[PDB]
Amino acid sequence: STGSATTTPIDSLDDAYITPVQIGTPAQTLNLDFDTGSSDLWVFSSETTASEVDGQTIYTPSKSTTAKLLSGATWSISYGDGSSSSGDVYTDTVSVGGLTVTGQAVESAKKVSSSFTEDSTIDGLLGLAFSTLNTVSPTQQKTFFDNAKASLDSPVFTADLGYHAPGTYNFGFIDTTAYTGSITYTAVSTKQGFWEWTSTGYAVGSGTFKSTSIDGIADTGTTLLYLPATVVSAYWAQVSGAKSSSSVGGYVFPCSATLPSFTFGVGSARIVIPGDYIDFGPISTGSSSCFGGIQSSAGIGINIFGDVALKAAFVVFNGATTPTLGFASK
Ligand SMILES: O=C(CN1CCCCC1)Nc1ccc2c(c1)OCO2
Repeated sequence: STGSATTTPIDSLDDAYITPVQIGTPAQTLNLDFDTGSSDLWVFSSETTASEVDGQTIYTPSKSTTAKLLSGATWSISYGDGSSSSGDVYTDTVSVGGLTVTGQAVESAKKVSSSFTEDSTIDGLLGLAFSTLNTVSPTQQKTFFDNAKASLDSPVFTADLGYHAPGTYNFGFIDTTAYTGSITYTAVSTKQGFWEWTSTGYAVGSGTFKSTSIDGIADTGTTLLYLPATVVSAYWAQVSGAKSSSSVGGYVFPCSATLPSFTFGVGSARIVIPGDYIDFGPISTGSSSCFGGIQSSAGIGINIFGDVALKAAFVVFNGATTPTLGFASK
């Protein structure tokens, strides 16, 4: 089997991407944030605290003849950005782009943090990291990919995010029309539960390539590109007027600037991030100071190949017995 779904930016900055997901019988369609940085499928629901729901589409398990309460199970997640949610669990039929999983654990939110309430465009998350990070207790649950894998034509999914435009999540097959050149695969460590790999280096704009190992994770659920302070400093040093601002919380730059590209290595291959992909607009409405799309990972504990980077590539998440990651230009 295979599945193919369109993923759409939630706003004009590509702050995140939502993919429609069918849950239950009859289907209830919710727009979820596919996150290869986490491993919980959770949704806004008829159980969520009233005051914490503002615009979201909710899952109502009582209206689904295939929903079953997973007795005693609870879940609680805290993301790297300080956001969080928690609640109880059902199993139900979940379909993504024509691909169906029966008995998928659907984590029903009773509580969500302010930042989730405040974004009416995201109805929940669908995690695509390794199930070792799943937060369900006392019986840890499998991710959608994990549940479908044996059934897929090939045990893979692919992320094809667009820049200021919709893209595609495919399951069980690689679309050889969606990229240029060849796909370069690279080793993954599953030790921390993430799609963790090692980039071979970078270049700034038309700069020379610097050979250097950068360990990080492929994270579709993180918007920006978070790299070592040295790297980030070398990038913003090419933009006149750019500065690290503690008060805004990162590198900002004059909105009148033309940003240079950023290249990262994948083995002997190179992925080029165009300068415009690194512009995240005024720091506040009407400001002529713009927020940078490349930021320091110092203080995070890990480097993150966030959407800013992934959207410049066609990315293969190969969940074979020994997982690997694949990157192609497009
Ligand atoms: O919290 C996030 C992303 N976040 C995920 C939940 C929705 C809002 C965006 N960043 C993040 C993502 C993966 C990480 C990490 C931090 O530290 C380690 O792995």
